Amino acid sequence: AVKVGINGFGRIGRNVFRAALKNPDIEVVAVNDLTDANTLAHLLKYDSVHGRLDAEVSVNGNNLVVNGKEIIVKAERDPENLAWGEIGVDIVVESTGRFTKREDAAKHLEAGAKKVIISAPAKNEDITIVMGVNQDKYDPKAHHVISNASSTTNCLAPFAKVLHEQFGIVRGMMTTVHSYTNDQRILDLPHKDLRRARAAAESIIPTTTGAAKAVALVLPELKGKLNGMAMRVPTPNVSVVDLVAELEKEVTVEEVNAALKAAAEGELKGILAYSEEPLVSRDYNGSTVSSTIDALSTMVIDGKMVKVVSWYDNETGYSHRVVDLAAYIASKGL
Amino acid sequence: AVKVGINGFGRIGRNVFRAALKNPDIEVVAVNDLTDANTLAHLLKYDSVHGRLDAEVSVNGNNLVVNGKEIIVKAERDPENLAWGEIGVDIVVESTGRFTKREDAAKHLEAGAKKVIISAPAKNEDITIVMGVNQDKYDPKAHHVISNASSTTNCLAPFAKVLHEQFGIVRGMMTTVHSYTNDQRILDLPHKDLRRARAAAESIIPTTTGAAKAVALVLPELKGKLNGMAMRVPTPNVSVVDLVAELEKEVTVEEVNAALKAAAEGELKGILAYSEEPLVSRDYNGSTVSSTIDALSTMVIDGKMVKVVSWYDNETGYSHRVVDLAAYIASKGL
Amino acid sequence: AVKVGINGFGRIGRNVFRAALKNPDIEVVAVNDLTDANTLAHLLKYDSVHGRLDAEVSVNGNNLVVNGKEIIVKAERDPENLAWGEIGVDIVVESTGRFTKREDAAKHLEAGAKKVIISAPAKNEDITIVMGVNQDKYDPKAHHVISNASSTTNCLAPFAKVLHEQFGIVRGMMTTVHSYTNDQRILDLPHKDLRRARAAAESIIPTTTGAAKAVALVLPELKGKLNGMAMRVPTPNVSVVDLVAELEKEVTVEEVNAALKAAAEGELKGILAYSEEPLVSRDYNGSTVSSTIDALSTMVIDGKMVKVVSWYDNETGYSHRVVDLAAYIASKGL
Amino acid sequence: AVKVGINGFGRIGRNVFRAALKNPDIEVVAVNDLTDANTLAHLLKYDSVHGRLDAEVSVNGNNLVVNGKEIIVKAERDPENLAWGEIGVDIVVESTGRFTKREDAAKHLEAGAKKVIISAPAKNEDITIVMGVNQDKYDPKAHHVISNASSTTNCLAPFAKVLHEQFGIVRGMMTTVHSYTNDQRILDLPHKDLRRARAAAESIIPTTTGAAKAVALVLPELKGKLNGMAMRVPTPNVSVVDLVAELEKEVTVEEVNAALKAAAEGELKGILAYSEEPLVSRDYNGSTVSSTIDALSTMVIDGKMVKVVSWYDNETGYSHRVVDLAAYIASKGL
Ligand SMILES: NC(=O)c1ccc[n+]([C@@H]2O[C@H](COP(=O)([O-])OP(=O)(O)OC[C@H]3O[C@@H](n4cnc5c(N)ncnc54)[C@H](O)[C@@H]3O)[C@@H](O)[C@H]2O)c1
Ligand SMILES: NC(=O)c1ccc[n+]([C@@H]2O[C@H](COP(=O)([O-])OP(=O)(O)OC[C@H]3O[C@@H](n4cnc5c(N)ncnc54)[C@H](O)[C@@H]3O)[C@@H](O)[C@H]2O)c1
Ligand SMILES: NC(=O)c1ccc[n+]([C@@H]2O[C@H](COP(=O)([O-])OP(=O)(O)OC[C@H]3O[C@@H](n4cnc5c(N)ncnc54)[C@H](O)[C@@H]3O)[C@@H](O)[C@H]2O)c1
Ligand SMILES: NC(=O)c1ccc[n+]([C@@H]2O[C@H](COP(=O)([O-])OP(=O)(O)OC[C@H]3O[C@@H](n4cnc5c(N)ncnc54)[C@H](O)[C@@H]3O)[C@@H](O)[C@H]2O)c1
Ligand SMILES: O=C[C@H](O)COP(=O)(O)O
Ligand SMILES: O=C[C@H](O)COP(=O)(O)O
Ligand SMILES: O=C[C@H](O)COP(=O)(O)O
Ligand SMILES: O=C[C@H](O)COP(=O)(O)O
Repeated sequence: AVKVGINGFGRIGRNVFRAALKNPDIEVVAVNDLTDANTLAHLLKYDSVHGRLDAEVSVNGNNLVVNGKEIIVKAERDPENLAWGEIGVDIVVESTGRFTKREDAAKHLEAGAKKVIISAPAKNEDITIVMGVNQDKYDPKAHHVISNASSTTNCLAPFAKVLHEQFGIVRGMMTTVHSYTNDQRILDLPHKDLRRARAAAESIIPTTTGAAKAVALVLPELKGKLNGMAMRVPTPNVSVVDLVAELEKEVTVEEVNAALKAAAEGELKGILAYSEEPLVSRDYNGSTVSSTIDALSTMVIDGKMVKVVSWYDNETGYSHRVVDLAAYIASKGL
Repeated sequence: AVKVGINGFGRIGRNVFRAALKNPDIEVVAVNDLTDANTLAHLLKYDSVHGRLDAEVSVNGNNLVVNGKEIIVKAERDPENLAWGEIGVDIVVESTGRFTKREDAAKHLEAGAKKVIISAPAKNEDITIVMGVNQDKYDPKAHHVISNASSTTNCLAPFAKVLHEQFGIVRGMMTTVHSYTNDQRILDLPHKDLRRARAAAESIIPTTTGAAKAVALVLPELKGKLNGMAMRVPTPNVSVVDLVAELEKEVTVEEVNAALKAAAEGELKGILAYSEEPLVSRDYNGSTVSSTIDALSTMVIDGKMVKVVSWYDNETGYSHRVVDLAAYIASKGL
Repeated sequence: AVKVGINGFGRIGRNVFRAALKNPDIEVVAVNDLTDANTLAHLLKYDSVHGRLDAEVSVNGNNLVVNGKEIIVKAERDPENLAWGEIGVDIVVESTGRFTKREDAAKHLEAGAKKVIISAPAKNEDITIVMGVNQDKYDPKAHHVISNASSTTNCLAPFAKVLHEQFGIVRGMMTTVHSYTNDQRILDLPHKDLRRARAAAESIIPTTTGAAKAVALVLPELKGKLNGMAMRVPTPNVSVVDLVAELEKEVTVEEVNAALKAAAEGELKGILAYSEEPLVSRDYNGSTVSSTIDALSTMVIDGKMVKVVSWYDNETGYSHRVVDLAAYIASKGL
Repeated sequence: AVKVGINGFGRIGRNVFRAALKNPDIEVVAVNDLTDANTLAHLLKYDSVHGRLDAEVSVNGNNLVVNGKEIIVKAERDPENLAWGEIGVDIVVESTGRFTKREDAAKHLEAGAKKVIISAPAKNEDITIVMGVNQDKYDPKAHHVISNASSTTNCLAPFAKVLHEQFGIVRGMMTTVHSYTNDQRILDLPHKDLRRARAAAESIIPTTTGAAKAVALVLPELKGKLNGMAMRVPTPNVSVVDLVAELEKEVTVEEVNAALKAAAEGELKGILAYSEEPLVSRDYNGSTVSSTIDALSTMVIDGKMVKVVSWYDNETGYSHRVVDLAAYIASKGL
């Protein structure tokens, strides 16, 4: 249906491309990075985390060919020169990691695009959306630069929503044991965050995160009630959220898990999932949901303080949410 | 001073041996395992985690020779046949992982020993001690099978003590992101804990832990107020405790860190430490304290809910505590 | 058709089971290990290396149920008590790693089985076979305890055959950079091999191997012509053979590769593969062939010394070969 | 005595700095990178691979202070603007990895330095040197931009020299199982080498290397006699050379080892080492020699083909060699 362009064909860029292959409402016609079609084709075909792509992938001189279709490969460091209007691109997925500020992301619009989905927390965005939580707050007439938040926020918000609406959250704190990402370093290198400067595959690395705070963007009633941190560990993908919260209503572990399960099988199906299996991170690689409750970990003290643990494939779940968001925005009119 | 024997010359066994080398009050004269002196000597000399031992290590036919001294090497699967009385051993460090029940640990006494320190949570022990917290509760006349608890409990209790005495803990929950240990598995193998059965170096592995509950053993006032879980990750050593707690007194981050720092430089010096540095797990390898507060991570909401993060070398800190406990018990009379 | 039993439902056992699902000629009716069906079913369903099993898995009573097919679960430590005959099991895959000596493997025959396939180099076996190299040497009348060799030998032998028959091998030496296995240790523990005693995921670990010499078992002409070693590294699966050999005929890189490619698409199709893609180990996880030539790495000096590098998923390839051998044996008559 | 400047205060830069602390003949007075002193001081103080620096470290103004000695911190991306002459820097260690071509390295000379040591294989350098092999070929009058080669070449060359002079090398091929480096990628990213583009800590990664051919630069007699490759694996530091060579003289394993041991305790003392211990990579972290023979791995066939395996801490050994070379050059007159 709607033509989409991907700026930054990396971990999210290529995983969003995979998800798009399954969505009839969106079609990727062009991708932009800092290399040649031959390199991008090779990366799209062989993935160290998700295995070989199940699709026809080859190179057509200067472009990529996936399942017969031809994808235009651009190599423009400056977004202002992407010329999206010339190839009919209406929605651009901004996933380079360098244009999270609206002043920069808006360049895609100047280039002919109509909507821009920043694949991460943004600065001065028209609106931040978490699919399954507040997409209804989207305004096709006033929202042009949209943020799909972080995958961590996408994992916490859905179950934070359930807990609050059913029991009411007084306050809480979270920690996400998160797989390392390309924002880190291989061997002790300069980084604004002296924690992230350290060898990623060698340590448990505490680092900041605004995921708990960002929840308020999508769930206003929780403004100022949540905070958190992250701990980057030596795994290449899949992360887990650990929330400890004080509730208003007196509850038991059974009632908490029951409510989470009902929501996973109800209105949040596909967004929130519920698992009573004693699994580990490798088990969620490839998971497409935004959040899967590890029911066995649910814990309660004095019937007021609760611990909820939820899994998430930070690359896959979020990538599918980006696609869902692209399709939703499209169904509202461009 | 007092002659000590080590049953199970593994990670804790050999690290306790290192610590003992620095303690004038204790002397290791014999070690028992399931192999030959040649293998134990090689393991004591080259350590994948802590580097080459700085000491003279060789083999004397059937025994080990460390810095001129000769250590008797035993290979008795059954503790009942250790004959500690024949070699003057008064205190035995039970660190095989197979004799945590008093009925089994007591065998060391039957063999001629006077005291037994189980290097882990135990069953029916005469008393569980956390150095710096409740060693005063030790009774030389009635306590013969002692548990030094877990390293996780040894990391949480000291700062749990401070928080409670200064602000009062209503209730709290913890999660320890812990390095993998030999209790896990290399590649998906049977294990009572289906979580721990999974490849240790490949996933983030949630697992049970009684560390939060065990705190009550050493801090009675906290009985039933704390619970927790663990998440085993792909690091070979060093772990971190993440405690979220509701306090009685209204506080600020500054006051919380101030109290922790004062205690680290005061009565808990050597047991509890305080760090304002943005470090990572590799930075604590070799740390001898039981708990080091990561001050930068301290967080507070509504002045009542607090998050305290503390580091610990699960092998080194605990091993030194085992030695401290051996010396303390000795100073009370055998 | 032929009923098969698996003794040692571990890394190779389970992989064999999955491979068997593809061959309608062999039916796995029972498996034996040292745990309960609940545990074996859980391990079979979720694999840290190969992902989630694409089949229904449940536990019925004290047996496993895969896609509705019931599989008997035994938990007998002593092979003499397996009673294979009682359930019509004619072929047993011995993959415990504990019964490689014929006197032990032969216990399965005493228990009623007609043929035993030892999933590893053996001692006093009636014959060692490498599919695609010497299966024709199997003699149904005299061979009852068969060895399928090691995964390393299954990788080397096929292309070693091609090099010798096509160019003649004077002598050669190989090194296999191999993923760690359950024979190693998590954190420095006793082991007959002081090298494998060390933390598997923390070092490059040089270790010995008879894979180079075992090739002579299946290629008698190469007796005394090859030798080698292994280097275990921090990866959970997939390994690679690196052979340096002196050839008789003077050749060029193109010639050597042309021959290997010819054999891969010809006589060794399904056993030996040929790739001109610049891939890495993760790309071969799940590979069902015994050996894939990494053509880009082919090297020649003075037209006499050549280097050939070949990939192999040590768990999957060998396990599929095990099933091929079982079917082969059955077709020869039991 | 001689004032030295380090350009690129990374893995090699910092290791060089630490090595320099041991040599009173060279004084590092300034370092340059792309960040601030606060960041460089933090990196120098806490190392994920080599531990905590055993020295006082602080930041005075905008400079570093190590054990009271002040070190100028520069942050100039363009070497022409380093003004080395202005601060009396005569020798510059070029370790950014960006200036291996002489036209770039020569910018340090334009800036006032008298000699430049490129910490890697170079292009159009006046001469490439491997301490203990060809330092005598350095000519103070004509050599201003010098290359210290690669760490792999520094490991191979020394024992290759011994084998050729003692037995004569017909031809050989090597493979270095090498730890990952900052030249690789965390998670599948663009890279000129499609192999190094892949997740460094997740695979065994075959890659090319000129180390085998570069040995000819320092051992002209071996021109056209050697070639090889590298295999990057999931370890943060320490690598190992695996050489398979055809010799002229017929020898035995004992002979080959006897010669290597003789050279290690003789002419190559401090450069080449000899070990008969069954060690693993972690045991060599911190090793200051360029090459340590793993004698237990020595292999011989037909008394003509030999396999020699040698260990090397790729960061430390080379960095110490860099300091040796700087002192050597200085002693030749500037
Ligand atoms: N990886 C995750 O777990 C995750 C999850 C959710 C959101 N995110 C967010 O998504 C964004 C991308 O993250 P990632 O992990 O995919 O990073 P990445 O480094 O894997 O991919 C970024 C890609 O953009 C390219 N690039 C850089 N500058 C460019 C430019 N000027 N023009 C065109 N291409 C350019 C790079 O070459 C690379 O291919 C970030 O903002 C990040 O915070 C990451
Ligand atoms: N590793 C840690 O982080 C840590 C920290 C604190 C406490 N602990 C506890 O300490 C104990 C030991 O743990 P570890 O990590 O040292 O384990 P380990 O496996 O490294 O060491 C155990 C040693 O005991 C030996 N052994 C087994 N059975 C024996 C027997 N019957 N007789 C004599 N020797 C025998 C083994 O050969 C081995 O050398 C456990 O109870 C554990 O829970 C572990
Ligand atoms: N892993 C590889 O890459 C590989 C490849 C080819 C061959 N092999 C060989 O196959 C064998 C098994 O290797 P693995 O990696 O699958 O090992 P593993 O440790 O993963 O599996 C062995 C299984 O046998 C069970 N077991 C042990 N003793 C038993 C007994 N007495 N009775 C019944 N069950 C018992 C264990 O519980 C376990 O599940 C070895 O001989 C090995 O050398 C391994
Ligand atoms: N790491 C090893 O094992 C090893 C061994 C021997 C030689 N080398 C070689 O040494 C060089 C550096 O390797 P490394 O592993 O230390 O790399 P690194 O990436 O760890 O360090 C390079 C440093 O240079 C800085 N830098 C980059 N561009 C700069 C510029 N224009 N001006 C000033 N500073 C800049 C970076 O910020 C970084 O701190 C390379 O040529 C490499 O091949 C590496
Ligand atoms: O998954 C959580 C965030 O989206 C991670 O962002 P990062 O690219 O900074 O790792
Ligand atoms: O450090 C915490 C516990 O002591 C770990 O015990 P474990 O041997 O079961 O890993
Ligand atoms: O692939 C090589 C062998 O099959 C490894 O056997 P192992 O179980 O002894 O490691
Ligand atoms: O040790 C080998 C080389 O020094 C590696 O250089 P690199 O930085 O290109 O990985």
